[PDB]
Amino acid sequence: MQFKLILNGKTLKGVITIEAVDHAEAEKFFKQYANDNGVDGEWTYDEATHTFTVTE
Ligand code: NA
Ligand SMILES: [Zn+2]
Repeated sequence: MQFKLILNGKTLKGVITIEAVDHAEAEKFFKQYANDNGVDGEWTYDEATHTFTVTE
């Protein structure tokens, strides 16, 4: 399945899309991406479009 993260950072904007075998793995990956990049924001998830957003 495809999933998307929209990053609405203070000085970094982004869109990333992944291929993930299940919903848990996509969640886990975007968790780890958050820890790895020091992302501190408010999160949403839209199941209809498989879209996470994070807004710093
Ligand atoms: Na930023
Ligand atoms: Zn789904």
